[PDB]
Amino acid sequence: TIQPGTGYNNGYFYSYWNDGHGGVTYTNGPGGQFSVNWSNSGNFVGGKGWQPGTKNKVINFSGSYNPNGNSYLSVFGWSRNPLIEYYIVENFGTYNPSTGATKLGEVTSDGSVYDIYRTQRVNQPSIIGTATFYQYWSVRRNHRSSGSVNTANHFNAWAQQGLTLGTMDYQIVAVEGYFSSGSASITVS
Ligand SMILES: O[C@@H]1[C@@H](O)[C@H](O[C@@H]2CO[C@@H](O[C@@H]3CO[C@@H](O)[C@H](O)[C@H]3O)[C@H](O)[C@H]2O)OC[C@H]1O
Repeated sequence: TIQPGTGYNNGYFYSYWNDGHGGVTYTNGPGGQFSVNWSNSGNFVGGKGWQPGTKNKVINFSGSYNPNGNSYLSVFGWSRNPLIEYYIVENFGTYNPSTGATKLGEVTSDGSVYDIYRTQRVNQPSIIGTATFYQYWSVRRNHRSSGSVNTANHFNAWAQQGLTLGTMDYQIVAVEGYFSSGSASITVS
C-alpha cells in the first residue's frame, strides 16, 4: 500500500483517502495503473487522473473490478464554489447509490443510457473540511469495467437539469468502498 494522500505517479495525479478504519490497501502501478485490495474496510476512495480536471475530458479506463459488498467504480471528482462531489458510475456492488433519490433526467452516452440524480451530504468530510454539500450522479444502466467516458455529455445534461458545477478540482477514475471487501486493477488514460 501507499500512505493516504495525494500526488503524482508516472505522470498521473492520484488521491487515496480513507476514514482510518483499516482493511484497505492502495497501490500505484506503471503509467495510469492502480490497484485496490480490501477486506472488511471502512469508507475509502482511491484512483488516478488529473488535478485539475476539465469539463470536456474524454476519460478511458480498463481492467478488473471485483467488489464483495458495497462499492462503486466511477469517473469521480469535485468542484469548488459551489462545492460539489460528482460521480459518473460505471459499475457498483450490492448498492445502487441512487436508491431512494429523485430521478432528474436521462442522458445517453458511450453506449448506454444513464439516469441522473442529486443527493445531499450533511456535515461530512470534503476537500475543504467538514461541510454540507450536494452530490451529482449519472448511473450507467449497462454495467462495465472498461470503456470511454465523454464527461461533457454528463456535465451538459446536469447543467440542463439545474445541476451546475463550479471550478474543477481533481478528477479521477475511482474505486470507492463502504464497509466491504474486494479487489480491483484499473488503468486510466
Ligand atoms: O485531510 C483532508 C481530506 O479529508 C480531503 O480528502 C477528501 C476527504 O473527503 C472525501 O470525501 C468522501 C468521498 O466519499 C463519499 O462517500 C463521502 O461522503 C465523502 O465524505 C474526499 O473524496 C477526499 O478527497 O482532502 C483534503 C485533506 O486536507
